Amino acid sequence: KVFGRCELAAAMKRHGLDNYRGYSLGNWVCAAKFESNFNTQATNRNTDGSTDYGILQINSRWWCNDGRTPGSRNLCNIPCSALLSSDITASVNCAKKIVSDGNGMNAWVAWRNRCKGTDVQAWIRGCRL
Ligand SMILES: [Cl-]
Ligand SMILES: [Cl-]
Ligand SMILES: [Cl-]
Ligand SMILES: [Cl-]
Ligand SMILES: [Cl-]
Ligand SMILES: [Cl-]
Ligand SMILES: [Cl-]
Ligand SMILES: [Cl-]
Ligand code: NA
Repeated sequence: KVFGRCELAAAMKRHGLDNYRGYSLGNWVCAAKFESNFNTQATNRNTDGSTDYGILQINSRWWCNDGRTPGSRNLCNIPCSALLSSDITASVNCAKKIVSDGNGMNAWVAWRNRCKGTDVQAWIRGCRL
């Protein structure tokens, strides 16, 4: 599923991501925009052979099991395929664990390079929330 901007803002908020670990809703929408372009089915291979899955491009190196990432963990206790669902529950639950791991949203390199410090509220501008 390819979410609209406000549609995703609403789903993230409904699933309790808004201000989770002190990160306003705009941060999470901005991250999803640059990680996946709001596409739940997005997958991208890393140079190290791990893969990033879903709206927030959760990495198989630590967080989910895809069966082809030697040496990795599955700290979210899910198949990476669960992270591609039209329903964002698995992605949100797993993102809450990631953002709690110590480095906040810096875990998402695209968030650090493209969202951090910017006017992230623009991402939820005009949304009925
Ligand atoms: Cl957009
Ligand atoms: Cl915001
Ligand atoms: Cl694996
Ligand atoms: Cl393969
Ligand atoms: Cl594990
Ligand atoms: Cl699995
Ligand atoms: Cl959803
Ligand atoms: Cl933080
Ligand atoms: Na893994």
